[PDB]
Amino acid sequence: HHVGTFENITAAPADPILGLADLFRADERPGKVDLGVGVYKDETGKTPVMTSVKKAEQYLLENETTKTYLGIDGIPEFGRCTQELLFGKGSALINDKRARTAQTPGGSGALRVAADFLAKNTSVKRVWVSNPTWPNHKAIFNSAGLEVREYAYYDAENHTLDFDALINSLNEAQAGDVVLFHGCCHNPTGIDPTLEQWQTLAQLSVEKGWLPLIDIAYQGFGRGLEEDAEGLRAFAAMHKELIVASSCSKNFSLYNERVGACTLVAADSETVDRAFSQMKAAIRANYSSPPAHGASVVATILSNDALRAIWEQELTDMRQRIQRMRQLFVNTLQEKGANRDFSFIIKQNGMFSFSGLTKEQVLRLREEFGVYAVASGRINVAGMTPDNMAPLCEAIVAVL
Amino acid sequence: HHVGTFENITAAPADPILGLADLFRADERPGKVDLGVGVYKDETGKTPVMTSVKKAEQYLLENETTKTYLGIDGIPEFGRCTQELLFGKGSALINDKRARTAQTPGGSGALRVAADFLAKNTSVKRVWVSNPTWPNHKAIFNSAGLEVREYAYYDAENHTLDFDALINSLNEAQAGDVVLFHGCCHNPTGIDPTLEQWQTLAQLSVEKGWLPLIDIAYQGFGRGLEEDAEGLRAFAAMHKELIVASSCSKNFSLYNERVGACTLVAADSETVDRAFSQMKAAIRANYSSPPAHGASVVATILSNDALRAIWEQELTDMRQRIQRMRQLFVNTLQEKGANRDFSFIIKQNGMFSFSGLTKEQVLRLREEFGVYAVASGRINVAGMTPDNMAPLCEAIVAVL
Repeated sequence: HHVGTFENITAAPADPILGLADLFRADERPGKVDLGVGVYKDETGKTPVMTSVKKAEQYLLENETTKTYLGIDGIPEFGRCTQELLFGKGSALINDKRARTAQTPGGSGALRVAADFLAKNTSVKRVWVSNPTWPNHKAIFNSAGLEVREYAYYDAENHTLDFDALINSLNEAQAGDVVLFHGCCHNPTGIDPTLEQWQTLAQLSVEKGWLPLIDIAYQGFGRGLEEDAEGLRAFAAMHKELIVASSCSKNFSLYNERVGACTLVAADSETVDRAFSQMKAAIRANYSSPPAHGASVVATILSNDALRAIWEQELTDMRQRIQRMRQLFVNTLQEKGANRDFSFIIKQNGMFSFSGLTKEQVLRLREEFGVYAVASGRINVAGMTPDNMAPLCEAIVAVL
Repeated sequence: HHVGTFENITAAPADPILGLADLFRADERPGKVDLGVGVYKDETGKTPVMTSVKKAEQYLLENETTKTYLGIDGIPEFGRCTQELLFGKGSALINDKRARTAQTPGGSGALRVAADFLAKNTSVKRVWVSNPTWPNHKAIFNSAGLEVREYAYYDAENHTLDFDALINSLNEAQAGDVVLFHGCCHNPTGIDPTLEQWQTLAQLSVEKGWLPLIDIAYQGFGRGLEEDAEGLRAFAAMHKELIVASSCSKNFSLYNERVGACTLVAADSETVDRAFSQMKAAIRANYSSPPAHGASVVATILSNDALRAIWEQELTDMRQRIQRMRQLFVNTLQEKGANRDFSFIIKQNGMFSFSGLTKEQVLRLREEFGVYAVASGRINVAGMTPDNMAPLCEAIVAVL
């Protein structure tokens, strides 16, 4: 009698991330090198569960007596640790009780909740992100009906943060707009503002009146836990309102447990309470309450001196391994006759950098050498090991 | 100057549940009875972790070697088990590859993913739900810009399903609409269509051409795992298209791990694959990928003969305790002089029923007797025990 509701739906475009992965799997050649992954890998090319996380999970197995619903905002202790880690022990923001935190399904969940909150309860209509940025920013903000505009950030030819370009392009951003910044380890460029630059940005936001949103997914992967929050804290010291979307997917290697938070900051407790009540409403209309396991693991670790120390040591090992691969990469290319300077790799932090390779070189690297990078030329330095570095570099030299 | 973006936010109205819970916890009377809870409770008033679940969690602790991201649609084995559980092994839908399943953060997440998917990819503008229905249904669909309309369902004076009024009120639903049915254990009335009524409803849906969405959160809490899916399957045999939002929160006592799924069904494999590609985009724009822990617990239990037998016996005990409390409630009311027919309670399924008490009687019950129900008069028979039944029923008889 009646035609289907699904019949006229059009096929989505193929996901290039998934496409590249499928390709890699089908490739049977033994010396493959995967610089296209979006996760940390160790020196054996695995992504193990942290020791601190295994121990916390064992503790939970032994001690949990119920799985009953967490409240909309999740585990309160996770909320408190999050705010301490973000703003620092004895922060005036915390003291003044100006921050509210909801545990969310990852930083992605945090970004979506922020978007829905903003769309339904404020006059925000536009969100500014850096060119380039994390691939899923646009879709998340558009899904809530928010326009996404790009500001100047990376100078690709020169491998630098073009600060003057950044400042100038943001002059177009009005009070009523949101401006998104990566807390540290900018994804995918690996280049962050200096402190002084963060301070200039914080000052500008106060002057122009726009609302800062700090997406911080790599705390501890740049210079260290406290240093990586310095930028966020520059904004907190100046702007009376903030949104922070934090993730533990990477700094705890808890990717698949979906562990993060959305933190609201306002001028005072009463004001943040009103705002945060509406954030709770956006969550309720989404996934209702967040998943316990991952966030409980994090709370367990941070609340326990011994476990926290073990976690900090592993994280430090991970930050340092990435820096070691950056250094080794640059030295090995030079040793292998690269007709070009790659020292910008040393000036960058986190897993990702733009290699500067053309899409044709990327293609040739995969087809001829089984060396896999993203078509943008993005590379994940954690995909490098002391054992794969030499062939990797020989391949790159051969395509220049 | 630049005023606060949040400065002027109007607060969300308080969740009356939270106020009532505070009252309960502050109530020092030794005789208080809590019938307002939203989860299963055993005879001791606890919501324990199932044994099958603890065993699976030990297996995961001992055998998991990574936390890297799941794919957008979750664990494939969790998808397969879900489909077999819903449609039954050797189902023509499965054989024919007409179904695609995304693991989601709870049944709530699945409902939200379904709403986003529909709003962005189809002509659906309107969703029909029972009066009454699960309280969060309206918020979720509204958040995607879908209008929510109510169809006739419960006859509160007589404690029945007014099937004739249901049918008639659905004459208003149009070919392009969605109509949502509770799979079993209607929440909060506990009254489900009979199989014959289900078959009639499926026929009607083909005749009118609206899209059935089946919300199934209590499979196994009614008469049994297979019997509880009868309604859904009657729909599956008739209507070429379907959406199913399923949950493991209650039947695995996994509430806070957020384990559920959204399943799409279409006329053929090509069409569902196409639709499902768009559902994935909806997830990507939300929380990106689902949490592993709870779903992996479920997949581990259902994949292992021994674990499965342990879980089914645990669920059976739960189902049967709920039935005993319903029977004891009815008989104890008679004993204490109700003299009003409460037999409807025996004809209902799951832990919830409308007691039929007025808001005045509810108030009196709490204030005078420490018996707590929700304002709607919803009660949870799992808040009942052989030990609190007598005073509970005497309290009720006294306010009649």
